[PDB]
Amino acid sequence: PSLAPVLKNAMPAIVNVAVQGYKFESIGSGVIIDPKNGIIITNDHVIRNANLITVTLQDGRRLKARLIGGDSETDLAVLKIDAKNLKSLVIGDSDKLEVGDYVVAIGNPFGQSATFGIVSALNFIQTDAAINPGNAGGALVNAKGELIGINTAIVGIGFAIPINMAKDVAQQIIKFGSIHRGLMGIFVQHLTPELAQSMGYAEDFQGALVSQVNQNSPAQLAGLKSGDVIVQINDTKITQATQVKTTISLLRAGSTAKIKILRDNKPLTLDVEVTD
Amino acid sequence: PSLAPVLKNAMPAIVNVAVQGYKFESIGSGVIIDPKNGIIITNDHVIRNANLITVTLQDGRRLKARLIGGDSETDLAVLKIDAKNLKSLVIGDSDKLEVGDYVVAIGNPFGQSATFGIVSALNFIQTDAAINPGNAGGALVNAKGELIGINTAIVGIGFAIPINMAKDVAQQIIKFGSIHRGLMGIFVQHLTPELAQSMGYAEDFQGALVSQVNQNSPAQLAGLKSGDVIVQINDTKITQATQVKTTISLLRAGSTAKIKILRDNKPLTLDVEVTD
Amino acid sequence: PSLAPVLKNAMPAIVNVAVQGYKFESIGSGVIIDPKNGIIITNDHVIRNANLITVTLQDGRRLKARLIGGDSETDLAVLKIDAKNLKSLVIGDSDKLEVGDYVVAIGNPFGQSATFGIVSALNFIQTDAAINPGNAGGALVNAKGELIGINTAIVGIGFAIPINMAKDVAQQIIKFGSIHRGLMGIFVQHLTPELAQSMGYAEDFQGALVSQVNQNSPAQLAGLKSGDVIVQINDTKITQATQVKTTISLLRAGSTAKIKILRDNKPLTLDVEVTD
Repeated sequence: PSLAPVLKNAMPAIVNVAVQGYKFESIGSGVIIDPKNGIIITNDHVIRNANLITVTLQDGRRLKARLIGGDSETDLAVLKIDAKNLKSLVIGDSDKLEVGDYVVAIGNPFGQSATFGIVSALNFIQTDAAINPGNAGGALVNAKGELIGINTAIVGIGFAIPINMAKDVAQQIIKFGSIHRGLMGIFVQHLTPELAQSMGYAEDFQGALVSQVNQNSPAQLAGLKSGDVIVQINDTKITQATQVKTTISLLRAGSTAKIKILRDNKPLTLDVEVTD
Repeated sequence: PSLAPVLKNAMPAIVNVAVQGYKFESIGSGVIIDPKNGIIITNDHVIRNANLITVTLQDGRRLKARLIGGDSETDLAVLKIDAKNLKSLVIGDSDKLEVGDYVVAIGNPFGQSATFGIVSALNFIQTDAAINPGNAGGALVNAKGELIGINTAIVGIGFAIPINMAKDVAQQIIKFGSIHRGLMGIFVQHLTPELAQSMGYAEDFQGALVSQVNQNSPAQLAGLKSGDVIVQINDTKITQATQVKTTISLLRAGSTAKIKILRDNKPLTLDVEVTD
Repeated sequence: PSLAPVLKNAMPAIVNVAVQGYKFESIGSGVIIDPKNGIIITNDHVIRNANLITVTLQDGRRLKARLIGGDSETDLAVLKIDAKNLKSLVIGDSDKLEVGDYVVAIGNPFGQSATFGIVSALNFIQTDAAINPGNAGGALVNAKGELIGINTAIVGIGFAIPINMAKDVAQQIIKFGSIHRGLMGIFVQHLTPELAQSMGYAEDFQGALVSQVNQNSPAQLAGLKSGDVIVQINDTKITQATQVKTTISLLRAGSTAKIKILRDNKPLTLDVEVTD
């Protein structure tokens, strides 16, 4: 057997990414996620100080890109392409992923490049498939050609970000133009006036909107649902998203934190367990 | 396909090993061999100058260990655990091993870590599976999850000790509290007074007991069986096990060596061919 | 499964190659191509400044070798052995090769050594199978044990020369005692007097014989067939094979080049597109 059949299918979605800033020359790969919107994902540090981000496809179509946004902590960034006809790959679930699963790291450093290995450990994915500068921000796929992760930069040891997590950050960037991680597996956003009155609240109302609560995280289990609004963490008032990361990070691990929330006009309070 | 099914089964037997001496901090992995006795094997240099050897299991049970003994030349050491409920892995035969066989190097450097490759050459096993400090003394297993070797430290090139050989040294350590390799594939031991009269000899009788003769080695083929007793190698008398390695090492390769033995009360003499 | 069955079959054809010159000591591997003629191939730089090239087989038969010739650009060289009984391997087609295909790099650095990986990219073959000094000039084989390439020296990244190309250069060396690469995928040779009158031409006739035109190359598509004879490239006369590489290299990429040829007594002219 071989992987050629299934890599043939993965290939088209993998792009090359050249960056020029200040003169600067950066090169990495990227994966097309939504061809009907022209959306691709690559590493965050590749497009750092980016002045000219140029994407080259498989068919050689050189195109210019628009950084919708990027995330530091996962080293991920999202770009938009204003083009059509694009093809993507079949994408899988990183939840089904187990150590021992075979794995291939693809990229496009020039004008392909695939390395084989397995998953070594399992919030990134460790692998003995050889990742490179040329193929960071590229596609890590399973033995079925399903996209299970995005390559990053760091030995004999590679790391990728599980595509579930990857897609979660891209969406926040797509829907909000940004991404802000608060406490214990939740994502928060600035509760703008227009967002406030989109949720039945007053224009003058302030807080940190919870844009997503990851399942079985301490906050989900502390009872915090998405669409809630934090106004106070302990004896400190909250009025923007960045304050959550700030307030939380200034409290020792495993501490009881009383956080006032506001779910559908009713104020609550949630006792929560701080995680490092 | 994948290896997850079979690595799931291997995992429980793999331990983490933390060592403190003189302040010193050493970390490696190890494999549980006999759960009904609490016996684990790891690398010898990990527990060097060991003052505190602490073992952490899969279920997180941190336990203290007792160095039964260790071997330098194979870089192997044996530890005892005074605990119950333990599970081991399925263990194979290193004789069935051939170059080309797939292979996975597992360890437990933190709190898993598995790398894939094949057997490169075949008295250790060379492999392109990536071994590390974190995963030396850990389990090398075949494509069937059978334990075929123990990882060691040294590139793109790893080495393991064939589990047959590994089990042979552990047993000597278990049965005798030590291990001494004499000439051409044989293992010798101090013929203590209590051992002498356990074999029908006199209390006052002296020699180097042969505790094991490996099959098809020059000494087996020179006719030397286990349970024999060397009293003289050439014109030099023998009275303890260490003298065999000493006497033999001082003779050029492929030399004729006349060794008086004593098998069941009858003295013999064996013409033997020195191997480097 | 495993690869042992199929590596067993490959092994015999793989040789060790030790070189002594000026004191010099070089070591690499090589593959037996034609056992009925005693022909082996290895890397070119291994037998550089070679004064004593000694080959050792699998059965340990140490034999002396005769450098028929070698090629720099592909880093390949051909040696002859004046011996019998030899066995070779099953050899494949590098055209069927695709990225994702599994792959094993074998050699004989001592007295075997095989590493596993896939084809990474595709005029050499890139692979994440680990090549070494010890195993350069050795056999890269597919998952079927078919010889698909010859290992070379250069990271996490190996390179081999597709066996089709490899066999093409060896034959030129075998048939002509040399190899000279002209323009855009063609091979040229000195049109010696004896060769001239072997092709119906006069003894006094001069030019650069085309000893092979690779399919779908610019020159094939420019209409140039093997067995033709170049006498002029542009306004410059041609009288030996080395002049083609010389003339061509002194013209910018993608230029129109008018080359007088002489196919079966009739002069032509061929408009050709220069490739870098």
